[PDB]
Amino acid sequence: NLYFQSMDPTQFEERHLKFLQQLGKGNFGSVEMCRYDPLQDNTGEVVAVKKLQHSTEEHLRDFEREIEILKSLQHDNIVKYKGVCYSAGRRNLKLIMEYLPYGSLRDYLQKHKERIDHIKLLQYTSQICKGMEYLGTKRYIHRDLATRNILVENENRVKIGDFGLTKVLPQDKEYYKVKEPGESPIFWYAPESLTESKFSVASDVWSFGVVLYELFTYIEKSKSPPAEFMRMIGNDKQGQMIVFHLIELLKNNGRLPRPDGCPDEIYMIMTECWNNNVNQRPSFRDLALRVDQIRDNMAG
Ligand SMILES: N#CCNC(=O)c1ccc(-c2ccnc(Nc3ccc(N4CCOCC4)cc3)n2)cc1
Repeated sequence: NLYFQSMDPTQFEERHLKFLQQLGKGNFGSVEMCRYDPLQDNTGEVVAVKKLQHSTEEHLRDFEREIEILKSLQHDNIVKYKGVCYSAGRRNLKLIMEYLPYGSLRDYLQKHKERIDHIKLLQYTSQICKGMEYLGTKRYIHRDLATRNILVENENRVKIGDFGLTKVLPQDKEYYKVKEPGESPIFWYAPESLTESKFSVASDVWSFGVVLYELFTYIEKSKSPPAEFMRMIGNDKQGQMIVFHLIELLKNNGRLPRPDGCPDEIYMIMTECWNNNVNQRPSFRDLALRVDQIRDNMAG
């Protein structure tokens, strides 16, 4: 009460934050490209600015937690927090982060295949694993690892780029039970997340396996996880029947197929991540080392 939490409301003043482009909309948020030009001279750093789509009270509280999460992270493969803009005369909140020019990895794989080969995919795989190792040191569970939430700085660097579903483990538990679910990315979820709403480092590893699948399908039309699972389940299914069949399929070892051209050894990594036995999934440290050894064992 007496003294409010430290914040720097003059770091990004709304009057100097200049719109450049709309970048995308999520479930609860919208992201713009802006230029922060305090010397009103048409210069300044380019930044990404996350805002809410629907500014209810509950969403604002969750957004504050997301901001605190991102601010606490400093790693080469995590999008860089810059600050907050308290716009509308300090009656609204916007999150300021660095701007990464090539957008989501999902889009980059579809739009920039000319500059992607397996070496690059393994580099991105490694970088994602290292960012996730770092999250684990903070006891953060991402809960939405997917190529749409990874951002591309350049052909040699990707970063985990969004944290809107991230949760902090309780002190005395190795899982977080989500007890207010909203929209769920079911085709990336581990079975125990689907059946018990339990999220953990190990369920992030499961989702990472799906990310690795996404990378090697090159975001090919008809090969995405939703399209492939729907083909396996039955394309005509609708509503909860989809979830029922997805759960039953996963529990009895149904899995996404090996992408065309994917090496057996990379598919093996995927299938080890997709273990119904939570404790048998590899760690992100195991995965980064294995991927970097594969890369390093190539000639050159
Ligand atoms: N709400 C919600 C879920 N999160 C986002 O939508 C989200 C989060 C972060 C960023 C972000 C952060 C830093 N840099 C960038 N760069 C970026 C560059 C290009 C594009 N696209 C280029 C192609 O057309 C569509 C936008 C998208 C983001 N994005 C974008 C969207």
